[PDB]
Amino acid sequence: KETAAAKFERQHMDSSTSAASSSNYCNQMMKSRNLTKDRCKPVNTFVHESLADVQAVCSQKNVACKNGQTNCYQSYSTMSITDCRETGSSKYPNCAYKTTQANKHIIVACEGNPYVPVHFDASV
Repeated sequence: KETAAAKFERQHMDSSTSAASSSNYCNQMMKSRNLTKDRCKPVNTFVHESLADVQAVCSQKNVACKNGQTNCYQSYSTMSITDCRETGSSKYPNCAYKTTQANKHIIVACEGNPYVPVHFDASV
């Protein structure tokens, strides 16, 4: 199995690099993280901050989740993130992505005991 928390780390945490290393980044990462195993996941965001920093967002600004739930939190500071988005040549099993770096606030849904990030909601 894999807990919601471990799953979030797998799909969204990349503390090794401070930014989107290169145009090749998303292609390597989406595959490496097993995000292109059952289909090409259309979009995915990686956060280049420490695990502790991202978990701390659960005690930050409480905001509404896109699905209407109220367990979402927005970071007070901007964080380094990389957006991975499908290219047109993208054809399963040959998934292709466009790597895009930016500094934005992240919004994550948190749950459990301890209270940790379980889902990436949005970035603003």
